[PDB]
Amino acid sequence: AEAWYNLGNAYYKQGDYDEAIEYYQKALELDPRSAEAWYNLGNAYYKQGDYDEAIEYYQKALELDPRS
Amino acid sequence: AEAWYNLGNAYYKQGDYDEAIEYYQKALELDPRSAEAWYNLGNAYYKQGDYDEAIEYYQKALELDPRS
Amino acid sequence: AEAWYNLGNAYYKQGDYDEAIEYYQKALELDPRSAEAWYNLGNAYYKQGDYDEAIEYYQKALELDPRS
Amino acid sequence: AEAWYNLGNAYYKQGDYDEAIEYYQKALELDPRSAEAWYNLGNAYYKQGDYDEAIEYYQKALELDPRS
Repeated sequence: AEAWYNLGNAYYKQGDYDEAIEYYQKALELDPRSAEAWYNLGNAYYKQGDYDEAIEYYQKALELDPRS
Repeated sequence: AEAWYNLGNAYYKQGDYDEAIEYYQKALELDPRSAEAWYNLGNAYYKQGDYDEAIEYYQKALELDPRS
Repeated sequence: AEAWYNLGNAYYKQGDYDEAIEYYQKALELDPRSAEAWYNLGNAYYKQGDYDEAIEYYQKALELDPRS
Repeated sequence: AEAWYNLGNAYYKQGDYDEAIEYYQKALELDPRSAEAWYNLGNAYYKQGDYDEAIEYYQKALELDPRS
């Protein structure tokens, strides 16, 4: 999971939001309780302008970890 | 705080101003010195037409950070 | 390979990312199938802000070992 | 030298990194060309978080034996 997520982050940093999504989803298939991966997934969709998906994934993330 | 605020922003982008308010208030319960969260709170009330609350929260925000 | 990689890691811990790269590349010249060394190589470039190289090396690492 | 080093290793296995250092240094006083003892010395300092000493001793070890 962590390495897929970091790959996801590297693509996110380059503005490759679809790639970032594909790798965050792969990190999530391996660790479905990664709040970090759901959150960054939400961020990725937020950047594509899909705010309804960002809501969905931000809420899954906040439910795993409400601290932030 | 940051994740609640971004959830707030995602709802704001969809015109869900009451949800945005509820999540910005939750970001503020965790970080009461977030100028960004007070400001966006003010924006949310401004969009609902409650200009007196927008004044209130914009002033709290400008008092934390007068730069903008 | 392992000792070069650990030297690489010691430099990485100090924020000496160019040294870390040079030693991880030397660990890789000796063991080209070290997923750990490719990954930390990717991390090192990620920290320098070269996200396109991080992508490159993270992908080589995930291809040797997709578990993480 | 070998017995001091193994004593060092036994302490290392228990997380007694200062003892491990003291015994590896004693193995080195007797055999200054023990790459194994310099390396494990570096490991011991790495575990204490002294990465600059780990660098120092890992480099002495790799200079006696660059294979690993």
